[PDB]
Amino acid sequence: GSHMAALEGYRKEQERLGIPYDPIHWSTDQVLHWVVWVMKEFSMTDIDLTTLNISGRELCSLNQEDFFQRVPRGEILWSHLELLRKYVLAS
Repeated sequence: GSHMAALEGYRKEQERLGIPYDPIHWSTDQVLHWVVWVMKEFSMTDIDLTTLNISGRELCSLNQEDFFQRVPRGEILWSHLELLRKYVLAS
């Protein structure tokens, strides 16, 4: 996507905290800083946090399916996530 709304939202939250743009380098907290913050912008709220309580290498290494079983309603998350790792030239 080319939507800066979600991007500037979380990226303004990332550079201020050191949070990596690319999902694989996230630490367990930042993995869910993303899930909490980004569940906020689209008023998701009830997406499985405790099921994604892993590090970035775990998050980025699982296919959409492994996520969609843990939590199927997080399509919008991944969408912004593509845009994250795309729109930094990968951190």
